[PDB]
Amino acid sequence: FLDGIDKAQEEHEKYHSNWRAMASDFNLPPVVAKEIVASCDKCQLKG
Amino acid sequence: FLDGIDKAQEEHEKYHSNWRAMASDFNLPPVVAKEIVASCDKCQLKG
Ligand SMILES: [Zn+2]
Ligand SMILES: [Zn+2]
Repeated sequence: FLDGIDKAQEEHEKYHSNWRAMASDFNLPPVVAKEIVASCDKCQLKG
Repeated sequence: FLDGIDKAQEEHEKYHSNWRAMASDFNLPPVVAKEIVASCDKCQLKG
């Protein structure tokens, strides 16, 4: 959980990619990829 | 991931408990419990 996300988290910061891209990059269920978006205030609160 | 969350998700709807309570209820890392909060618009956008 925290191990894969730590790597995927860096990819998110580099491009703010959507949870779908992160999910496919690490092949993790939407929950793990979507949780990273929830930690990103920029991608979470979008307006 | 989806199996435990499906059960934990119902507990969230019943009391909108914080991710800490859900994490302790199912002993899952903050990511899984915090992701459920992110799906709950009521607990996510709080003001
Ligand atoms: Zn972002
Ligand atoms: Zn809630």
